[PDB]
Amino acid sequence: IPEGSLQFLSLRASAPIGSAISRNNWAVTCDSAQSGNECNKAIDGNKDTFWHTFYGANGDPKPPHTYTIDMKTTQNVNGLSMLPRQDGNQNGWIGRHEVYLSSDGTNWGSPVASGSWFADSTTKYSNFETRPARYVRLVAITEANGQPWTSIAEINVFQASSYTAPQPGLGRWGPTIDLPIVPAAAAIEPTSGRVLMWSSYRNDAFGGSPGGITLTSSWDPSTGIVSDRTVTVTKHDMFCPGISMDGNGQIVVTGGNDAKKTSLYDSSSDSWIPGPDMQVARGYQSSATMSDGRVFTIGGSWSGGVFEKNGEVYSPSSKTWTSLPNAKVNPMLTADKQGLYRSDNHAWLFGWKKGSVFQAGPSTAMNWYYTSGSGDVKSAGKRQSNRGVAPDAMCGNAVMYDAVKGKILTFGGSPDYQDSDATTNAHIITLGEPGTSPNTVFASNGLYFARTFHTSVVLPDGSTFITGGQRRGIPFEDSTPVFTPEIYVPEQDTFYKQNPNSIVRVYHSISLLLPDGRVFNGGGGLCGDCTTNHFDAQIFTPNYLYNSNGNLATRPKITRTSTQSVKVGGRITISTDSSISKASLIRYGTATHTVNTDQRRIPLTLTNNGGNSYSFQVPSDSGVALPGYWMLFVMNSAGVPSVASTIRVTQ
Ligand SMILES: [Ca+2]
Ligand SMILES: [Ca+2]
Repeated sequence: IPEGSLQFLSLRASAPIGSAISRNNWAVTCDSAQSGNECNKAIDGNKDTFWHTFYGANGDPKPPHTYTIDMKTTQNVNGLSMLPRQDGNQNGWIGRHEVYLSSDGTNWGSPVASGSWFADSTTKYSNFETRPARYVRLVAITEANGQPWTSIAEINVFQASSYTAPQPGLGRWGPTIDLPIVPAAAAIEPTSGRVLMWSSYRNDAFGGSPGGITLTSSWDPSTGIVSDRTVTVTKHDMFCPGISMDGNGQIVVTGGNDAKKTSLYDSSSDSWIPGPDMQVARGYQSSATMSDGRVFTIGGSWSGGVFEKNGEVYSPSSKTWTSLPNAKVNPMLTADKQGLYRSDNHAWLFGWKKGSVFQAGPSTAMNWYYTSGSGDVKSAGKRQSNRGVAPDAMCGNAVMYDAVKGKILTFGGSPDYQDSDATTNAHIITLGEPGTSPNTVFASNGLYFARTFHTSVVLPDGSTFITGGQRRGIPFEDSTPVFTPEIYVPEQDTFYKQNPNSIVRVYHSISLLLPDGRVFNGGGGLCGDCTTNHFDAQIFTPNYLYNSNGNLATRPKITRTSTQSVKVGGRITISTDSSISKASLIRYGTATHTVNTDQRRIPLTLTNNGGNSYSFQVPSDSGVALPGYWMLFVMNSAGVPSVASTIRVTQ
C-alpha cells in the first residue's frame, strides 16, 4: 500500500530521524471541534477518525485553526506528522501552516517550521532542529482548497536520540520551510527575488509514467509564503538536467530523461515555456553561461548508438543550439567504473574570457574549451598540489569565490559516481588567460569531513559555505550522512566547522545564497514511494549576522544606487547609512546535482567620495563579470553585510 495515488502525482514524504512519542498521557486542545469529530480523534490511533473544526449548525469559522499538545514531560522534539482525513473528502486538508514548540505552554516564540503541504491524502511531515519541549502546537493558516475548515485524522510528534545546544559563534540552523514538492532543482529568480524550485515526476509504485511533467513551487523570503504546487506539461522529463541563467537572466534547463529538450522559465508569467531542442541528447551534464551571454554545454551520459557528447552552444537571441564538435569531451572524462554512462557527468564549468569555458574537474585533468568556429579544447594541466595529483572527484564542488583574481575552490567528491568513498581533498586553482595552465595548491589541510553529493555557495565576504553530503555515495540512500557544515575563509586559508543540522541532504539536494545573506539548503531524494524524499528546506544564518549577545547584528544599509543596470566596465555610485569597508558582487545562482555554474563573486574596488557616498567600477572583461543579474553587498568593519541590492550587468 503506497502513499497517495498517480491521479495526484503523489510521493511518500520523508519522516524525521527519530521515534514517535507515546500519546497515551497527552492532553490536547483545539480552537473548536464538531460533535463526533472531537480533538482527541486526532490521537486515537484510528486512521478513519478525525478532528474537524466547527461546521454546519455551529457555523463555519475560518482559519487560523490550532491544535495544541501537552506531552506532560519534556522531550527532545525534532518533528511532527499529520495524516489527513482518508475518506476521499478533502474538507479540512491543511495547506499553509506553522509549528511552534514551548517549554511552558505560554511562550511559543517564533515558528520552528512553516510552509505549505501539498493537497493529497499522504502523510505530511514538518521536520526541524531538535529542541527540548513539553508543548507542541500546529497552526493551520489555510485549507488546501481555501475552505474555512481544518481536520486531522492522526497527529504524531517525534523525538531525537539526543539534544546538543548550538555553540555560540558557529551560525544557526532554522526555521524549516515545508514544501509541496521535493526541491531537486532550484534558483533565485532575480526579477521576483523568490526561490524557485522544481522537480520531475516518477513513481514505480503506480507504474505507467504520465510523461513530460514538471512540478514547481516557490518561497518568497519577504512574505514567507510557499506557493501551491503547479503541474506543467513541459514534455520535458528532467530528473538530471543542466541549468544556466543566461546573460539576460532567464533560466535555461537542458536534457535529462527527454535528452534533447530545452525549457525556459518565463519570469513575467511564472511559467515554463519551450526552448529549442539541443543537437545532442544529454543527461547529467553541466551547462555554463558565457562571456557573450550564450550558454555552453558538454557531456551527456551515454546513449544507444555512437553519438559523441562533445560541446554545443545556445543563443538566447536566435533561439538556436549549434554543435561544436571540435570542443571534444574526451579530455575531461573521469576513469569511472561505469564508463561513458558516468565519466562526463557534472563538469565543473566556468564561463571565462573571450567565449572560453574552464573545466576544473571532476576529472584530474583540467581543460580549456573554446566556442569560436566549430570549437576547440586545450589541456590546462592536472589538478594537484605538493601532496600529489588530485584523484577524480565526481560530485565534488567547485566555487569561484574571487573572479577578479581567478580563484576557484574545489572540494570533496569520490572517484566513482556511486558506491565509492568520498575524500577530504580540497584545492585552490588560480585562473589566468585562456590556454594557460593555472597554478593549483591544496586548501589548508582539506575538509574536516569527507563528503560527496554536498552543496555549497560563496557568501558576501568571500567565504564558502559547504553543507550536507555523505561519506559514501549511494543515490537515494540517506546513509553515512555528514551533518556538520564547513566554511572556508580564504584570507586565513582555513576551514571552520559550523553548528550541525538534523536533516540529511544528499543526492538531489541543493543550496543557494539568498538576497538577505542567509543560505537556503533543501531537497534530497525523488524516488517515488521511497522513505527519503525530503519535502523541505532549512535556513542557515551565518555568524556574520549575529552579535556576541546572540541577537541579530546591526547591518549596513544601501540607501541609494545611481542605477540598477550597468555595462561591463561601467560605474555605479551608492549611498550608505554608515561607513563601509568592503563591497562585493555575487551573481545569482541555480543549482542541482551539486552543480552551480551561475554563482561567482567579484570583490569591488571602492572609491570614497565622502559623506558615505561610494562608487565602484564593474570589471571590464565580461568573462569575469558574466552578464546577467548580480547581488550587491556592502560590509562594515565588523564584517557584517547589508542585504543585497539587485544589479543587472550587460555588455
Ligand atoms: Ca484518528
Ligand atoms: Ca514572476
